[PDB]
Amino acid sequence: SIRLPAHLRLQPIYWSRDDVAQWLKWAENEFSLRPIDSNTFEMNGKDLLLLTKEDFRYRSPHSGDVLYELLQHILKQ
Amino acid sequence: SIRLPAHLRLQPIYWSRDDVAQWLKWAENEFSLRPIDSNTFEMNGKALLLLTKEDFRYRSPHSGDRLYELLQHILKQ
Amino acid sequence: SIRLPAHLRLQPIYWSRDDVAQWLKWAENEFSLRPIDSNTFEMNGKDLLLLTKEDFRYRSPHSGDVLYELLQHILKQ
Amino acid sequence: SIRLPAHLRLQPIYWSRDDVAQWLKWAENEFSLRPIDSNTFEMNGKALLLLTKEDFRYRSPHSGDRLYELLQHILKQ
Amino acid sequence: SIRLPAHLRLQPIYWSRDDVAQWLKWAENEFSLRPIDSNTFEMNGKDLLLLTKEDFRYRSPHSGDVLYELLQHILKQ
Amino acid sequence: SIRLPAHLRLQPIYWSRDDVAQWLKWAENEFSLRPIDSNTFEMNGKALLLLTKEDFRYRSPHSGDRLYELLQHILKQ
Repeated sequence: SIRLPAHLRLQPIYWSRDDVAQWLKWAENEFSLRPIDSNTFEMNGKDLLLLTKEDFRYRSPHSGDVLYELLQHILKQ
Repeated sequence: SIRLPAHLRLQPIYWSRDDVAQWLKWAENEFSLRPIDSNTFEMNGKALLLLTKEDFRYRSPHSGDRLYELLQHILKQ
Repeated sequence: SIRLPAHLRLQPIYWSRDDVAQWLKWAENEFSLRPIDSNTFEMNGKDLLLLTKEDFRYRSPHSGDVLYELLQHILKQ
Repeated sequence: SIRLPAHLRLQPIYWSRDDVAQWLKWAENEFSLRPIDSNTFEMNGKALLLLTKEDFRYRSPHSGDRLYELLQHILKQ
Repeated sequence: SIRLPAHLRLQPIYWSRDDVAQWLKWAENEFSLRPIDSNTFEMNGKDLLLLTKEDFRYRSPHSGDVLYELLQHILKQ
Repeated sequence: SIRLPAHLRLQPIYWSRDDVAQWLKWAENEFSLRPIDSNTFEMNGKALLLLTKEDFRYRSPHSGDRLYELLQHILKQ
């Protein structure tokens, strides 16, 4: 399963700068990722959807790709 | 007849970050893979399932493919 | 029919690197395949069993799938 | 009712690599298929019998499927 | 109880380096042992039959004795 | 006779690696044995039955002898 927090139930396109932060915070706990500096993902959803797997790795060499695939799944659903 | 260590013999989604690491050390010896940083995949099982062959290979150029393949086997079994 | 050479007469899980290489050279003769470079399967039976048909084709675009089907056949035995 | 050239009437298991290419040529003519390169089936009959429909289809997208069933007919016969 | 692959059912004394490598894989599987590295036993049956339980212990701290007791039963049987 | 957990109702020869581990815990509660590290017996029942009193004692100087005797009794039941 996946189960996303209440607030993030909406399509990624409408996510606010803060939503994206809650999504990172959530993701960290859910998949037991190493904490990343949220100061690296300052942006809403629209632009986030414009990042390549490579941009994610840049902002987080440890969980970047997991975060990318995660996002890809949330959409594909 | 590929058999996982008994303590890991359950769906990867229930695997903890510790199980993943142990999954790794075991795979190295079980399949004679070029050594890798015991903690190269700091994440739990659910996250592991999100990665792609490409993702595995980036984290481990020499053993990533095989690792991906073992996980795919474990699941498709 | 298809009977393996004497010392390969046991589960591929027990096959060593030298056994795999021996398996290829025997396959070539038994099935009249074009020589395969014994530098493409630098692995043992357990590793051998994680490879997909596509992975076999990757090593050998011409005989790859034959070998893969040979393995499944021997496996079903 | 069809009937193979006298030279190929023995069971596929006993077909040489040369017999396999000859079989493709016979089939290409007898069934009006598009050209079939011998270098697509460099193997003897033992190997041929291991190939699945997809495998034929992979070697010949246009004629693969039909080559497969033609082989099947010879076998059941 | 203890059923060896037909191929390794000859007198241990006759086992080759490869036979021993095979026996180690069979044993790990048959007895749910932790992975055993074959480089710790780069020898044939003639040398294997000379080692003491303490030598197995050394070459393999976690399953050396099981392998020793196993070898004994194979001889007595 | 005694109160063996459900999973250990069968003959030790059929015990799985997990059964062994559970057996050790059961034994330590029943005979107030000093907590032993499961990492000491990574093997299944068939392997357990191949161990001698010295082998048991080797893995557990403190409770080895008692575990061996206890198994002989369960075995004799």
